[PDB]
Amino acid sequence: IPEYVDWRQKGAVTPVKNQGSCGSCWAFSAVVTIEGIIKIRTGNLNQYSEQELLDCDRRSYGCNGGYPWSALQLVAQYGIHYRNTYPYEGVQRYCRSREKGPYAAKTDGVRQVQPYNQGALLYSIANQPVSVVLQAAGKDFQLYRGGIFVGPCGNKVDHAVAAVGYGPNYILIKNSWGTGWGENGYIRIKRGTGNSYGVCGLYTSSFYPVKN
Ligand SMILES: *CC(=O)[C@H](CCCCN)NS(=O)(=O)c1ccc(C)cc1
Repeated sequence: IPEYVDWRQKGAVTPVKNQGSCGSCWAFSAVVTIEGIIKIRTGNLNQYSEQELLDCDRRSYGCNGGYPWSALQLVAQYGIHYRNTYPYEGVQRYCRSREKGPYAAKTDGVRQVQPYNQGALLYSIANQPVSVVLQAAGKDFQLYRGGIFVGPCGNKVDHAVAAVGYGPNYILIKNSWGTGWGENGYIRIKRGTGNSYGVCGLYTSSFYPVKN
């Protein structure tokens, strides 16, 4: 369980993206999750469509609300297309999955990490990236243009992102905003403080598919 875990230089995460004026934190977080695992075994890095997840997942409320843990489940159940055969537009619409044709990616299950346990988060993040939530409605996290976020912030979780590494002290997160935020679309939050919930409630509820 290395002292350092970066999947970027591991060839697991692709360039950064933006959800835009679409409240669709959840579908993006997912595509990265599934994505990671998909490349971890096969040795093939891919960019899947979040747009599809939006238009297809009726359980989620597309362009403004969702469950990073429906998306995944969805995929495993059905599947998910490339981000070319289903590029992101930013507006929820009619499911094209079927109309689009044969799927391209399809997992083999979804599991959740025991909330409120850093030790647990890491491990999984060590075996493969994960979808995690937190407080973004933040007025500080909103302004982050590079650094180690300690706060201030709260325990009112409401935005989903992704963890793509950690250090002895900083946890790495991929944001669904442009590369005109944090440190090039990236933000480092601090771990090991005692805060069980985890600063910004980053330890509330996390997840991930399964792959054979
Ligand atoms: C996570 C997400 O999509 C939310 C909106 C949820 C709304 C539920 N009522 N917004 S966001 O945090 O991604 C966001 C998007 C655009 C901007 C300018 C700020 C934040």
